[PDB]
Amino acid sequence: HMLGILNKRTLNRYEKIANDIDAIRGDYENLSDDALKHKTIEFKERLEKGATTDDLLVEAFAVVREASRRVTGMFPFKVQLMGGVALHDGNIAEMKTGEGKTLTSTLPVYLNALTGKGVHVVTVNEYLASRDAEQMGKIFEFLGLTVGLNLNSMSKDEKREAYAADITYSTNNELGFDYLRDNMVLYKEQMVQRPLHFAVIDEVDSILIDEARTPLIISGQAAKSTKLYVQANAFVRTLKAEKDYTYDIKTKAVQLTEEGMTKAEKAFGIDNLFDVKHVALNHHINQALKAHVAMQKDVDYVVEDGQVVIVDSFTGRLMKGRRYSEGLHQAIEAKEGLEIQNESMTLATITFQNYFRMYEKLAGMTGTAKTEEEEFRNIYNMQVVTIPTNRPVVRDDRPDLIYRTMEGKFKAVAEDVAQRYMTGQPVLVGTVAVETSELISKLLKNKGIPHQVLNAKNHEREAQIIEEAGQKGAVTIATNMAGRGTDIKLGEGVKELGGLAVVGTERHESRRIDNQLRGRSGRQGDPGITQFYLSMEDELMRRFGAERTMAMLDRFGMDDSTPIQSKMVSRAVESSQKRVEGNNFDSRKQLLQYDDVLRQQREVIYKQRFEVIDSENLREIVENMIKSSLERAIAAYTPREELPEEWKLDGLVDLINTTYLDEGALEKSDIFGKEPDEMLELIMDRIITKYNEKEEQFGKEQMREFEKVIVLRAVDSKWMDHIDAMDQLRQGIHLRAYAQTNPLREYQMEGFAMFEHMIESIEDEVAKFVMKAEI
Repeated sequence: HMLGILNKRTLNRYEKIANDIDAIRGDYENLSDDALKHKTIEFKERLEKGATTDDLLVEAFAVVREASRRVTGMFPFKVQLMGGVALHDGNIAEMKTGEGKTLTSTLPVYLNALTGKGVHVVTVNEYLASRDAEQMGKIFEFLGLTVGLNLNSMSKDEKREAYAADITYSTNNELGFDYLRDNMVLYKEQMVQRPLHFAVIDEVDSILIDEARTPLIISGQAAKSTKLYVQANAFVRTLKAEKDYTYDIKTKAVQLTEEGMTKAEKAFGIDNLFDVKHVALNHHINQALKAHVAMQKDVDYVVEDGQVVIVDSFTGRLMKGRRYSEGLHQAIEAKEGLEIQNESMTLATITFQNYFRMYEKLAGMTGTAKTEEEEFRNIYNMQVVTIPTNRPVVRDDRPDLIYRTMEGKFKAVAEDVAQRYMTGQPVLVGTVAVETSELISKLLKNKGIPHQVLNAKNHEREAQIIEEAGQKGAVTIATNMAGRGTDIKLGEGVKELGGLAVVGTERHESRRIDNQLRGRSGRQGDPGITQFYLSMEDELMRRFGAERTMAMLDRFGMDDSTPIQSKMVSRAVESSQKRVEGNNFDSRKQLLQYDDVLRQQREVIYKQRFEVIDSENLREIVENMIKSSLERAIAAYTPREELPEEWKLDGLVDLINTTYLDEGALEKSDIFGKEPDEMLELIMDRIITKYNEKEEQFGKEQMREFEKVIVLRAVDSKWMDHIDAMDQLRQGIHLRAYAQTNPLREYQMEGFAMFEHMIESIEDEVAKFVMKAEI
C-alpha cells in the first residue's frame, strides 16, 4: 500500500508494457460500444498527426483487450499482451499450446492495420484461415475494421477485395501464388495484392524452417519444344565408344570427352559447349548420351503402345505411370523413335522463404522456436521471445523408455493406451507416418479399444475429433501433421483422472516436433503426462552417439521385457539428436547460398517488369535496347584485332536489313573501313527516323502499347527460359566445377553470366520485334 507506493523496476520490456496496459483497463471498462469503437477513429487521427504505432500500443492493446471481453467473453491475459508486443516488434513470440496465441494475434494485427496498409494473418490451411477470420473477425469488425478471407476458390475480383480489407486471413501457399500471378500481369489493375506490409505467420518454425524451401510454381498452359531432343539424339549417334565419351562402371555416369565436345561444338556451330548460353543444349546431349549408353531396352524399360515404360528391375513388372526425370524420359523417347512428350514450362517460381522476405515486416507464433533463434535472426531478422505460460506447467513429461525392438515398443504403446482407456483417462498417440498409425490402430483393434485416427486429410473433420480428444474414454492416434491448430480441452471428470496422456511412438528429426506433441497436454496448468517410446531399431538410434550406446546395451543383454530408462542413455540420445539438428542446419545454410542466386535475379527482374507495366512512355527504354543490341551486332562483325585472312568481313549488312531496318535499306551508306564508333551512330540515326516514321505515321498512342506488350512478352519469355536453364545449370554444376573445388562459386559466377545472357536476349528480341513488326 503506502509502503508499496513509496518503494516503487527489474522487469523486462514485455512485463512492463503488460502492466501499463493492465493499468488503464478502467478507461475502457465502462466506455460505450460506439465510444469503444470510435477509438479506432481516434487512433487514426493521432497517427495522422505524427503518432506512431509504438506510441499507441498500450492504448490500442487495452482497447482490443476490452473489445475481446465483450465480443468473445475472453479478456486477454497479461502473458498474451506480452506476446502481442513481441509480434508487434517484428519478432517471433514463442507461446505454448493452450496459451491462446490466436486471440493474442488480434492485438498487434489491429495496431498495425490502423495505418491502412493491410495486414496478412497467415495460417497453415484454409480451414484454420476461415475459422480464425470468422471468430477473430468479429473483434476487428466490432472496432470498425474490415476483415478479408483470401481462398484458392476465389476469383481475382473477390481476391482483390479481400486484399483491400484492413486485415486479410490467408494461407502461405495462396499468398505466394497470388504474388507470382501479380507479377505476370499485363495491366497493373489486374494485380490482387497491395504492397507487402506485414505478415503474422502461425506455426512459423514449420513454415520458415522446415518448409522454407517449399516450391510454389505456376506452370505454362502451353508445351515445351521437342526439336532439341531430336537434334541431340541425332548427334549422339555420331559418337564412338571411348574417344568421344566415357562411362563409369559402378555408377551410370556418362561423360563426354574433348573429341566428343569438339565434335559437338563442330556439329552445333558453337565455340564453347560449356558456355552458359548453351546449358540446355549441353544438358540435352548428356541426357541423350545417357539414354543410349546407360539405359537398356527390355531391361531398364520397354516400349509398348508407342511409349517408354519403366520396368522394375527385380520384379519384371511395369510401372505404367512413372517417367524418368530431367528430360531423360524424353531423351529415351527420342532414342526409341517415339513421340516425344515434353514437359510444361515453369513460368514463375518462388519459395515460402523468399516470398516472406519480400515483406516490410514479419512476426510469427509457435510453441517451439527458441532453439532455431540464430537461424531466424540471420535469415528473417526476427528474434525469438519466450513468453511465460499464464500458469505453471504441471504436466509430467517422463523420460524416454527404450525397447530393443519395434515390435516390443509398439506392444508397450498399445498396452499403455489400454490401461489408460480402462480408467477412462483420455489418450493421444503421436506418430510420424500414417503407416505407423495403422500399425498401432490394428493393435488397438485387437484389444477391442474404440479410437480415432487422424491422417491430416480432411482438416475440418479432424478438428472436430481433436476437439473431443480430451473427453473421458477418448483414444486418438495422430500423425504429427494432423489436428494442428485445435486445442484439446479436458472433459468433465478428466483432470481428476490425470488430464491428457500423450504417447510418442518415436523421436522426430527435430526436438521442436517432439515438444509440440508434448504440448497437446497440460494446457493452462491442467495435469497431464507425456511419454515417448523408442527402440534400438529406430532411425535416430542408428545415428552418432546413439549408435555406440545401443550396441553396448545390446551386448549388456537388453530385452523388450524390461525397457531401459537411464539418464546416461537419454543424454547420449539427446546428443545424437542435437548433432542431427546440427547437420540439418548446415545443409539448410548450404541450400540457402544456392537458392540466393536465382532469388536475387528474380527480385531484380520483377522490379524491372513492374516498372515496364508502370510506365507510360517506353520508347527511351526501347531505343536503348536497340542501341545495345546493335552495338553487339557491329562488334560481332568488327573483330577488334582480327587481321588474318580478311580484316572485318561484312555480312552485317543483310543482318541489319533483316533485323532492324527494312530489306536493302543500307550497305553503301557510310559502311566501309569506317570505325566501330562511327558505324554505330550512322546506323542508329536511320533507326530513329525509321522509328519516328512507324510511330507517328502508324498509330498514335498505339506505339506506347506496341512497346509495352513487346517488352512484357520478352521479359516473361526470357525469364521462363532463364528459370529452366538455371535449373539445369544447378543440377549439373558438378560437371562444370573441377574436383577438389567448391561448386557454389562456379554456380554463382555462371549464374551471373547467364543472367547477362538473359538481358541481352531480352534486348535483342525487343529490338527486332519493334523495328520489324506491325500490330
